[PDB]
Amino acid sequence: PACKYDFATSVLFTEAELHTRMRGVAQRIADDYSNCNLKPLENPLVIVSVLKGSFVFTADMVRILGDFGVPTRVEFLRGLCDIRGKHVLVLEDILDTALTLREVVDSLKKSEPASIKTLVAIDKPGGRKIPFTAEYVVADVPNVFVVGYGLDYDQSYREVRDVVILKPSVYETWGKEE
Amino acid sequence: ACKYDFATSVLFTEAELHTRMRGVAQRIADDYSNCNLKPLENPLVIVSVLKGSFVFTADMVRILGDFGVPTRVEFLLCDIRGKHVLVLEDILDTALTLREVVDSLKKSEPASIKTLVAIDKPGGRKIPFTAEYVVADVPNVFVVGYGLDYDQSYREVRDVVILKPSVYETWGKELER
Ligand SMILES: Nc1nc2c(ncn2C[C@@H](COCP(=O)(O)O)OC[C@@H](O)P(=O)(O)O)c(=O)[nH]1
Ligand SMILES: Nc1nc2c(ncn2C[C@@H](COCP(=O)(O)O)OC[C@@H](O)P(=O)(O)O)c(=O)[nH]1
Repeated sequence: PACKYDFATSVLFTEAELHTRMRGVAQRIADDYSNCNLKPLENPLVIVSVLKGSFVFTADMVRILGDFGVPTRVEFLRGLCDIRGKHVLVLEDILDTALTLREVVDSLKKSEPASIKTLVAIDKPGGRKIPFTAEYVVADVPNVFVVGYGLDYDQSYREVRDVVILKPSVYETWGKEE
Repeated sequence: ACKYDFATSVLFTEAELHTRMRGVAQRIADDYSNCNLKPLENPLVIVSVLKGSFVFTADMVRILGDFGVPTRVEFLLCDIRGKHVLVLEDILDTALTLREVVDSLKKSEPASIKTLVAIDKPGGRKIPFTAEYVVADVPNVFVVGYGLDYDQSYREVRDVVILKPSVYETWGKELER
């Protein structure tokens, strides 16, 4: 068969596949935090959106979370104010070397929250520079460079609804920054 | 009878918004047809203003993609000189925010500037300002949902709703002793 995008070698996860998984994740999150007594305004779940591309994943997840009765409050680190004593769920579009999430988590602990967990959309477990495990993972991809669903190559292809493998010909031809 | 114990009524549903956003996307595609927009090289620079516009931005760029409009996003810049700029904002009221942003972006000499808002409140203007693209209009009422908040809450509400007056009153919890 052939690929749908002329800039991609293959499609790893469609928008439908992602959303389907995100409901399963949201179900578990709804169960885990059911004993935290989460309420809008009073005690909402503080969603920390790390990296610029995570705005697509964050926008979809919080609405799916809202369907499962989980009140949220967003902060963007693309912050560390008024999180003390509250629950913090760090959201990130992708995870491999785990260097980004590690520093953020260790930085949020300084403000001393009620709890802190991480939720990623795409996890590349074979890319770790340090040991790290996200409490919630939507999907796993091998060590290949992907774009779409917020993930970019030089600020492009974020708006792609599917997580696809970027063609090698694309990011070598665009190697013109010189 | 809307399914919201914290809202009195639903002004626009998620389905209604998306339907309108496709219609806007069709016009945006037609208008920027002579701009030669391509990924990487010359994409349409989306400038998302306000914190709660991330929901509207996330959906719109994907809908813009469906209609063949390549985009890159910046959140509120440099590297916009000579490039077409579309400024997105979740809501438009007094138009004090967009007026400042648009005028500030003009200093960087872009190819063109237009504005796209999801919810326009024409009767809330403190200064005159007209957006090129408007998804929906609402009268002078305070709304939440689709990125719009009340004290950082209710952004995750899929629909644009009017909060029940009991919400602010119960949230009158002034236990600051
Ligand atoms: N598109 C894409 N990006 C990747 C991929 N692998 C790593 N990255 C970079 C990532 C680093 O974060 C992970 P980590 O190493 O910190 O764990 O940062 C994203 C920034 O480009 P953004 O646009 O600001 O979000 C990948 O396969 N695809
Ligand atoms: N929820 C809600 N907010 C409104 C409404 N009218 C104005 N605002 C504030 C807006 C100001 O922008 C318009 P303007 O006066 O600049 O034209 O800014 C929003 C940031 O507070 P956010 O939470 O980061 O999105 C409304 O009906 N509902």
